Amino acid sequence: MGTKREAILKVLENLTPEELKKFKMKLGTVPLREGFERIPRGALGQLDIVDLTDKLVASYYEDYAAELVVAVLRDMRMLEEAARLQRAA
Repeated sequence: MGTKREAILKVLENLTPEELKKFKMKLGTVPLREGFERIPRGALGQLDIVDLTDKLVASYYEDYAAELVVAVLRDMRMLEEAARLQRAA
């Protein structure tokens, strides 16, 4: 079913190889809440947009992930796109 996991991947898949790479790293830039931390090192250049999404969604949950994912795209000068993510509800 995964609607956010679907909306998420539908967008992460549009991230060009350069954005995909940055996406992984730029995830370890946005500050995280207390019990939350950065994305494990070996989890960056190992997980594909699928597992990278699962790891993101699984680690941050579909709800906060989307929030985390959104702000990242926004950082990559993708304000309008991330907006489409916010509609994934």
